[PDB]
Amino acid sequence: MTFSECAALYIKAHRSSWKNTKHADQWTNTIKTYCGPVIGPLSVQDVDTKLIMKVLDPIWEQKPETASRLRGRIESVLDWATVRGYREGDNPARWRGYLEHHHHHH
Repeated sequence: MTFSECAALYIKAHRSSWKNTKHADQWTNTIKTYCGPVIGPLSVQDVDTKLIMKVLDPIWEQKPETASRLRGRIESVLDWATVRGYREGDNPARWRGYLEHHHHHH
């Protein structure tokens, strides 16, 4: 199972909740484009924090908003994948405190 496959499975398992509308497309398209050439054909179980940070860091420069939004999508997919049994454990995109020291929030 690759990340691209598992992501699509998350989407399918929520298709009923997502119409027919292009929201499901937007999920697929964004992931296929941003995460595709990197962790797409990689196993959803072998997805590591290093791999995710490699993708997001460049994105902060151009589209910090998109990086923030994409991170949330990755969390939701990997969480689902863990429940479904495609990786187990916890998520590398969880983050115990990102943007910490500099901003974070509270």
